[PDB]
Amino acid sequence: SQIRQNYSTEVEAAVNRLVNLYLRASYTYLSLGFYFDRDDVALEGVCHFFRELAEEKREGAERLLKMQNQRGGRALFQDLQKPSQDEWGTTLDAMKAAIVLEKSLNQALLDLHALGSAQADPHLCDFLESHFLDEEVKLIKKMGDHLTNIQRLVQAGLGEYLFERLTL
Amino acid sequence: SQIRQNYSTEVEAAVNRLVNLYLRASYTYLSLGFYFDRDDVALEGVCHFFRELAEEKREGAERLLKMQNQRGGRALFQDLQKPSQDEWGTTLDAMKAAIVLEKSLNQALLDLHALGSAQADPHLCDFLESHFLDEEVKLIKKMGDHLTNIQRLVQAGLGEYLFERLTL
Amino acid sequence: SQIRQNYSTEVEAAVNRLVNLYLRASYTYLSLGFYFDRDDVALEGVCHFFRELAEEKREGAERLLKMQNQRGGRALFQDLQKPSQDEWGTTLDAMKAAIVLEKSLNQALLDLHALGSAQADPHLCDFLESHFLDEEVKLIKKMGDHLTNIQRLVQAGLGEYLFERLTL
Amino acid sequence: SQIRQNYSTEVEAAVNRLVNLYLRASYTYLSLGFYFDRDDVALEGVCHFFRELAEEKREGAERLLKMQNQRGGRALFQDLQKPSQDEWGTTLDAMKAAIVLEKSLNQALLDLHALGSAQADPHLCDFLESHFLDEEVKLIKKMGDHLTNIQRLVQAGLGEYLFERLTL
Amino acid sequence: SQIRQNYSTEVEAAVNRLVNLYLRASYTYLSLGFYFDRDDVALEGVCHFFRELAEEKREGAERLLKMQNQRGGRALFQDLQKPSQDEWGTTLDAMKAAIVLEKSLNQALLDLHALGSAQADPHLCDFLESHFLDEEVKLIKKMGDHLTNIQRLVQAGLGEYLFERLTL
Ligand SMILES: FC(F)O[C@@H](Cl)C(F)(F)F
Ligand SMILES: FC(F)O[C@@H](Cl)C(F)(F)F
Repeated sequence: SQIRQNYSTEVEAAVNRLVNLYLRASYTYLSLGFYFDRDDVALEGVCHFFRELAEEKREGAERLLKMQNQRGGRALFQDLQKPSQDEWGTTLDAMKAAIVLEKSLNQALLDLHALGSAQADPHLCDFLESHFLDEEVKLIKKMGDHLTNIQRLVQAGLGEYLFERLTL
Repeated sequence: SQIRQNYSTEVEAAVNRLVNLYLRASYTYLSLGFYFDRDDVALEGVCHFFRELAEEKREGAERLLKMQNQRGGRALFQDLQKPSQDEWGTTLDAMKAAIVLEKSLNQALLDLHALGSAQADPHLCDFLESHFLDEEVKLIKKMGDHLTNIQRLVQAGLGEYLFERLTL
Repeated sequence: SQIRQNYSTEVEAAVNRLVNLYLRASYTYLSLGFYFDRDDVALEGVCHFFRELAEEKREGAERLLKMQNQRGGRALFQDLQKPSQDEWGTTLDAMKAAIVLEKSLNQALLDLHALGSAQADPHLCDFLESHFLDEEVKLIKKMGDHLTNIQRLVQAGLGEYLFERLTL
Repeated sequence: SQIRQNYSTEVEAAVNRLVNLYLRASYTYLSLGFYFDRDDVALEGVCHFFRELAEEKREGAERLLKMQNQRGGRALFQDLQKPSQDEWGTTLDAMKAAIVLEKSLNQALLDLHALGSAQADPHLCDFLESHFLDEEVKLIKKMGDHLTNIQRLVQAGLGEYLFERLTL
Repeated sequence: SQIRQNYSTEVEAAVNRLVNLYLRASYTYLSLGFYFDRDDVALEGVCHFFRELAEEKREGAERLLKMQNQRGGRALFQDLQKPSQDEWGTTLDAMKAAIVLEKSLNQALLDLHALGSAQADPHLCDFLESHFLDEEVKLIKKMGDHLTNIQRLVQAGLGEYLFERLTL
């Protein structure tokens, strides 16, 4: 590429992976959201929480794709694997699954930053710090807070309703 | 009738039945609503939910009557039977009764649409699709959602209060 | 499902397929859009055209998922295959690919409608007619119009720039 | 200096160089802009593009000078060499020259960041990341996009007019 | 001091103590607030209640310091001891600790007023009555009210969530 400068093939490849990870995460949150919209689950606030996260992850992928092009790298898309479950259990089960997923994304970001540091790619490092690293930390904190409140509330049926009504 | 075109006597008759069904449903919801206004039941949100549905069903009947005249059919009214119960039990009992009633109306709509299809009456089919079929599906979904939440909440007294307060 | 009425397993399954088709189409348009954002392609209007279509297809999938739940069917997600190309050639090549894709979606909608008709499922038929069938026809017409204008313009470089500048 | 803390003489010196580089770049863009204002060149949009870049580079130098003082370093100004050409040829020639110049500035920024990293000077690293690194990447991307469009348009006279009219 | 009139060394010294008491109380409420911000405690309303009290106590200290100077006394600051606990247990445990702390401050105010009365220092007495005595009484009443409601609510997990959601 005529514009490419200080952008390693290793980072370019890792950015394409991370795009796949973010799209997979978006797809997982789509499945989570619609599960809580089932007539036999029916927790609207939980559905909305996860549908909003699907949008956020999709937007993350799009930001990574924009940055890939800005640096002169080439987007390469792969098959998106379906989410790990078809049914997600209770709000607690779902929130546990979500925090596992976010920590997996956070670790991928951290690995990419480490790669960027090893390749002396300060633009990549700043890009990650500006748009992803703090967003992941804040989100993981919020999920941790939710998990604690859900757990405190488990008369499990009543607790799950009250959390959806009064927190989400 | 000078305006009547492609409107079978079978459909005309079935439209008069459906009007009776919708009026009966309106009357049932009137009884449900006022039961929840009793001083010894006293669930205002439940009362309002059912009184609003009484209005909606009445409006459905009126739309069917307007369409009957637009097509050149003749309204024929019959006795309206009283609702199936005088007392409706808990919110859960009442919501179960309501979903049974809505499914009965939905089936009558579907039968009428099938009749219209067999009689090649596209105006009837569109009329049903525009004003009734989707409205029934959405309402039945909402009642299903409510039933699930009520069931999750059954410390039955506390649950019933919380549902009325925080959902209805 | 407590709400399920007149909703065949065949339609439920076909709705899940169609969701996969719409998500695949969204992913294809994401790849198309970002290809035209490459520094060595650099056609902003083409990029925006396809990114908007990615959003529209995603929204279609979401509407199908909402309807699935409203009817008491169960969402089942599958792997999403990657788009058919990594690089999309010229605006003309891309628009040809897009119209092929839209016709494939349109045919899937038509097949689903035929299935609904055979299963006497008027709610499905109306749902498709209200939110998808006319939208597909209008979009395919617009792409046809674009294809004709692109073709007329092929001094191919100059033509492609002018189309992006003055139409897109 | 009474305020100086963790600010190496190597960085201070490199900041003075970079100021000279940014001022030289501002001067180059001044020459580019006024060349396109010649009555025998007469491409107003190209002139404006380069005059705006002259302002941006001057502002970059001023930000570096402000930071130098904030850290307790001492500005040292050197002769500013005249631009590499007196006449800049076509829009394409000029845009090629501009991207070469921007890549040279970007490399100087990257070298300075590497120096800051080796000297453990996190304030310098953040300063560069906040105000320069992303700005260079975005600008180089935009020039790459322009180069591609100019090249596609080369009936060279007609192409150059159309680019100036419809992009710049 | 040129302005000092009717201001005993005993009162001046006791005012410096009280400043230390108010600052210690501010520090205690800072620790309480951030404990309830822990991901494994996660009671936002409780955190906010205590952070607001930290601000109020700090402001009390500042008012005492302003009055000290107005009277011609001399501020003398001492080490601020860390709060009595690192972890504060439940909302109930924390509210009990808070009311103990407020009663300790109230007693210090009362002692200071008694000192002022014995020293015939009416300005001090009015100062205390205007800005502190009623504020302490109102706050202690509110905490008592909260303690009663928390106690009534102890299904301890559910109670603690509901108090935070619906009172704080
Ligand atoms: F197909 C993609 F563009 O969107 C993905 Cl994330 C999907 F999950 F919504 F399917
Ligand atoms: F003389 C400088 F202040 O401005 C430089 Cl940058 C010039 F290029 F405009 F001359």
